[PDB]
Amino acid sequence: GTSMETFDPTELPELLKLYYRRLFPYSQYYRWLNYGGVIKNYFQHREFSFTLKDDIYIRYQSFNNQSDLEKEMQKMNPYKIDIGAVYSHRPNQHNTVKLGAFQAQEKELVFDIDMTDYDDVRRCCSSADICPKCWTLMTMAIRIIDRALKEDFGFKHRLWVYSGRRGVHCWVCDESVRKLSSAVRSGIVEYLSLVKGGQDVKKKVHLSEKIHPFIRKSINIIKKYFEEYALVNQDILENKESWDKILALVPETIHDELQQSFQKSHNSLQRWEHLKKVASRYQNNIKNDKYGPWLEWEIMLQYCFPRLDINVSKGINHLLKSPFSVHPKTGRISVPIDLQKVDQFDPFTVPTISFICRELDARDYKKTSLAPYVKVFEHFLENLDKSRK
Ligand SMILES: [Zn+2]
Repeated sequence: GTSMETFDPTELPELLKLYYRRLFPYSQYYRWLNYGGVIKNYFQHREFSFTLKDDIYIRYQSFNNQSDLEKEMQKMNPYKIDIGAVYSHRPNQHNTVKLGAFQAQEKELVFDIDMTDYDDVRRCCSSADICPKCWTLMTMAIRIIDRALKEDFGFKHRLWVYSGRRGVHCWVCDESVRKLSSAVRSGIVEYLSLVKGGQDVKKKVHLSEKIHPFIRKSINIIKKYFEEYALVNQDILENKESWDKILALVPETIHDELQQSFQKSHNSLQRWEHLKKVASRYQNNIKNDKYGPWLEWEIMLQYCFPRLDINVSKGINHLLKSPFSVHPKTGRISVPIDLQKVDQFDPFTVPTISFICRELDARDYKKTSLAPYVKVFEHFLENLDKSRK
């Protein structure tokens, strides 16, 4: 695959200047972080962090209103913009605050799903690269996590954003969610988590006998993709070097039976069908006479289910890349992802700052390929607006 790295980043300053002057959607961005103006000082107490040239960054930047933010962004033309928590005081006054009183109080619940966490189950790309094959992992992650957040937790205001390179972020923005404690956020991650363990750990998925609906519904999403993704594109049972990795996920007592059936068959599709049958006949507990799909599902989960960094989601003060910021090393915009078109999302066609600046002079983002992504954002804002009395 490819890491999408910009070959010549010396173009970035003049492109950023144009982007921040004419294309960055300031009015919509402020409408987001002002949250209807119904909490006093909510925008003014938000931390922003700007990264400049040479990875030099400034923390605890804050702004009075939309005009202020516009002017500072156009003055500093940052390479990166990170959004942090809403604080007890204006961040840009935190040094006037007596020690201990400056506290992060609220922030969106965020997830950060990164392709490198799947390195142990990708056959297509080296660690730093992505390709059209492994991007399906992100498609599944979005569907699995968005459905749970929406249906199981009742979170209504969920913004999925491209990372600009190798992953996706989710911003959960409900007012009740912004107030949740670190402990509660950790509990949400634990509910959503099924793949656990480092490279130290060979088998990373262990299912209980009793199936919770979250596991069933997640498996059912994976099943829509698994044949094309895992058996065709990844070809996970192509040969012994690869199918041995799967046998390491199932009891040793069925390896020989599976080894021999893998050698008699000719493709990953056939070999998966044998695995499902042998697995469904394994007696997990010599006591009872109960059989089922747990091994099959554990394999599918280990290969297809997202890995969730609990630190990202539990920290109230965590800085995360801003929607509509520019990835300095790829040029790609951190665009919102239309959930209704998740299967059509291609990171390789996400607008770059170079591309949309060329479109601009050939007035407004509506003249450019950024426009449909602003409309996705606007729908998210409309749903937030509808929720307020
Ligand atoms: Zn790949």
